[PDB]
Amino acid sequence: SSERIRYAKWMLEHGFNIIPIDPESKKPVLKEWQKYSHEMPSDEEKQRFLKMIEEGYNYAIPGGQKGMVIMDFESKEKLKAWIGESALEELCRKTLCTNTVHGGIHIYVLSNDIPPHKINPLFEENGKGIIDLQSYNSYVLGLGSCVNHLHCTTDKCPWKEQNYTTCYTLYNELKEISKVDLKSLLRFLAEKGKRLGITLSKTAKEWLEG
Ligand SMILES: [Zn+2]
Ligand SMILES: [Zn+2]
Repeated sequence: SSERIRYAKWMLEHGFNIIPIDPESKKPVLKEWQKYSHEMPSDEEKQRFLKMIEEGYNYAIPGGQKGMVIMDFESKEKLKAWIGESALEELCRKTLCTNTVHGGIHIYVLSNDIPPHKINPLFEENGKGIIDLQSYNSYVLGLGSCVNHLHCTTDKCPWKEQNYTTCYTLYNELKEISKVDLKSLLRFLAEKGKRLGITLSKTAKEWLEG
């Protein structure tokens, strides 16, 4: 059927919980969705969730689950200039990467050492955050979810008030979320970005240096 339901089922198939997003509130259908970073909803809730998604609801994937976190970059073209085409392609060759509805890129990874607390933004350029690590108490919309930008009136949306719809799509091809050495990755990004005005945030460098 739809890509939205296919990918939602694919995440569940791999042991990751998902939660429907209410069409109106644009927030998870359950207020206490954070519990899904540590336990499953059970057969009942699951079927109910899948029905909402099949009927058209978008869905989200809570971070932190089984050591899975999502590096949420605001701009894909910026990352390409940042680490280079070769580095980006290799990274997305080894793990799942997706295009966001605003031109960003989500890189899903598994890590044995997840920050015990929020250290966002990870990096900044010209005094502003350009990437956030989505871990516990956060989520990202999943593949197939679509957003109509007509109601977006902030400068965070490039498509401000446009009668235009975009969706979360695969960067290249569907691939398993694989393990990465998070701290080693961040050091690579730090080294590559210094010559482009991209630097780690105070809290990020803190954790990175222990
Ligand atoms: Zn928007
Ligand atoms: Zn698999």
